[PDB]
Amino acid sequence: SLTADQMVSALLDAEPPILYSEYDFSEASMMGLLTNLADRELVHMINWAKRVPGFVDLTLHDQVHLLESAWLEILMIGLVWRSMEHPGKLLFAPNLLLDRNQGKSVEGMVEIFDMLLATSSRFRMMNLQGEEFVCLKSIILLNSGVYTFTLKSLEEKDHIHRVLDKITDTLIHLMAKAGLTLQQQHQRLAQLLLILSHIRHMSNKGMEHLYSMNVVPSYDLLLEMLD
Amino acid sequence: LSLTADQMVSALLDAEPPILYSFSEASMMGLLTNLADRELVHMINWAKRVPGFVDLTLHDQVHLLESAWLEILMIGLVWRSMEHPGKLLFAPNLLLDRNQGKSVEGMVEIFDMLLATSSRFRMMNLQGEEFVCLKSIILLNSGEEKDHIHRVLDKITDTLIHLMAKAGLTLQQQHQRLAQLLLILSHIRHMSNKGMEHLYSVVPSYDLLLEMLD
Ligand SMILES: C[C@@H]1CCN(CCOc2ccc([C@@H]3c4ccc(O)cc4CC4(CC4)N3C(=O)c3ccccc3)cc2)C1
Ligand SMILES: C[C@@H]1CCN(CCOc2ccc([C@@H]3c4ccc(O)cc4CC4(CC4)N3C(=O)c3ccccc3)cc2)C1
Repeated sequence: SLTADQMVSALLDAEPPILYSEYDFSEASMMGLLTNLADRELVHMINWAKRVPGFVDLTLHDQVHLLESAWLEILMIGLVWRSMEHPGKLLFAPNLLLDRNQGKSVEGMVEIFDMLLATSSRFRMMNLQGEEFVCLKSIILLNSGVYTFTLKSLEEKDHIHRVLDKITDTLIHLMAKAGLTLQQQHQRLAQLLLILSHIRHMSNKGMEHLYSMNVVPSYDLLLEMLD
Repeated sequence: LSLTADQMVSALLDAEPPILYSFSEASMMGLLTNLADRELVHMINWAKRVPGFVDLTLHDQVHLLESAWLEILMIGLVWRSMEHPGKLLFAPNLLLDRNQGKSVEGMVEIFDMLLATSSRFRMMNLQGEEFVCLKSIILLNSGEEKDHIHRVLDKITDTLIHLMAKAGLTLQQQHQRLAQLLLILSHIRHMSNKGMEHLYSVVPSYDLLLEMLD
């Protein structure tokens, strides 16, 4: 029942803070820093999820399943957003800004590194606004695991698509409030959602890369933070 | 790119590839691998008729096909299997259900993902005009050159909106259904990645795709 501006305001206030890395740089300790960073970010990510409108209306089981499917996607689009204003670099933390040459120590790391840089350049070429970013991240949370889940499950898939419908209206309204014609509204909406296909592709490579090095957050852990 | 929305639909509808034709578990993957191998030629023939595709360089043409070939095979399978609930219609003489995929490690996980996609198509009542547009977007989005690809992608988006507006939908329903269609592409890319992993437990070579394009 939230208006478009009420949906934007709720998503902007639910935004998690930018976390930092340990202060006191070696390429040998890089992965320990990034693993520790992602671990701390996940706790704030679950707090943000529980404040995306309509997310806590679902059962905890489906809340867990949605985060199981989208947690790496959400970390990646967050990284890409933080790195948007720093070409050729990924801003994992304000005190942890890495270029492509430092991502060569691990085999297969640079392939995902270049993919993350390309998405960051894509966001840059579009002048993606923060209000559109929080909408795209909310879509990732609800859509990534809605096709891989009884009448209870049918009722909740219907609710997820209802919430996704409001986020779509919110994006359209944001593009209308900004002065875009109708053709530019539908075209930019399509442009944004098509990027989500590549973020999923990046997430699938990240998962594969992490398995070649306790990779996933467990069901009981995701449930413990959610509950 | 100068075509109208109605001319865009007609071009894609006539470019649709034909339905190819194809008992033990070991012979099952034999038939599936053989079927996909024969379908790739007709998929490339379909790609050449997607408006704006042949304006790309041959190098970029191949790269787009390398990137999208498994997604296009899957979304065409989901479209064929749409009115066969719980089953996957690989070929008219090759209709498989869930049980026939349990004998292979990691097959039922993907079989279920394809069936969930076909179930999503039924709930939305996807039309053939929308299907050929979703297939065209997969080809151009999966992989001067980037500017032209984005112009054709924006062209297919205009054609989709035109189809929904012609069907009497309000604008709210128009951009809602557009969003629902494009969010399925994320899951299709997911299935393609999971399918690639399962198949490697494959990829058409550059030279092979180039030969098929003349
Ligand atoms: C159960 C816990 C929860 C997951 N933990 C297990 C570790 O998973 C992780 C998850 C993420 C990252 C890291 C990281 C950190 C923060 C961020 O905002 C974003 C990212 C992004 C990224 C995946 C791309 N990453 C990379 O390093 C990396 C970048 C380029 C190419 C190769 C890799 C590290 C480890 C255990
Ligand atoms: C260069 C050549 C080009 C590809 N070749 C290498 C073989 O890759 C392939 C590609 C496709 C399939 C098959 C197939 C056939 C026709 C179709 O329309 C669709 C599909 C779909 C699919 C990938 C999902 N598949 C399945 O069986 C299968 C279904 C459920 C769960 C697990 C698997 C077989 C093998 C080499």
